[PDB]
Amino acid sequence: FACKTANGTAIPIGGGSANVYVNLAPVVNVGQNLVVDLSTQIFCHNDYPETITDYVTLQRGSAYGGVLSNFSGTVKYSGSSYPFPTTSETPRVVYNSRTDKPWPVALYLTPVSSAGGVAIKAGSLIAVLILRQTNNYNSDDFQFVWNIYANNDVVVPT
Ligand SMILES: O=C(O)c1ccc(C(=O)Nc2ccc(O[C@H]3O[C@H](CO)[C@@H](O)[C@H](O)[C@@H]3O)c(Cl)c2)cc1
Repeated sequence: FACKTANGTAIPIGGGSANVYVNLAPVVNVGQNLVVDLSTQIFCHNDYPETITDYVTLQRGSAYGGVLSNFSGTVKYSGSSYPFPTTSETPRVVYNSRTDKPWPVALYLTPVSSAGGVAIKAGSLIAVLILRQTNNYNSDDFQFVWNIYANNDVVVPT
């Protein structure tokens, strides 16, 4: 089991870290959601699907910077939504193919009442998402740590 990103980096068997750079909507209004879709950013596969079934969760999602100070919201993982920043580990998604498969995570972030002007700065860390991979074969339990950065400013109009 290993993963790759839309920025051309990887995390191998056994886990590790990577940076992810996301283009964000430049304007998000109060009462609306900024969508941060990681399924177009992070892709993984199973290295021995003939025998082994891989299981993958979002173990943890944390907010930083302007997201932490100016937004609330949720994370959608494989069709179900949960609070973000996270308060539990999600259910597992099965990876059962050598073919790349997106990691089905998206953040839905809404600006808090006090937000205005530039609410997320270009280049800033917005989130850390921890993917936890196990299987039905051995005792492997690996963390793939995704540091999510904004590629651009996000403004919340007054
Ligand atoms: O035809 C043959 O002779 C043959 C075929 C296959 C193998 C084999 O044993 N292959 C093999 C490949 C990868 C393996 O582990 C990694 O990938 C799995 C599946 O994603 C992960 O769950 C796991 O955490 C880890 O990342 C493991 Cl334990 C085993 C040996 C011999």
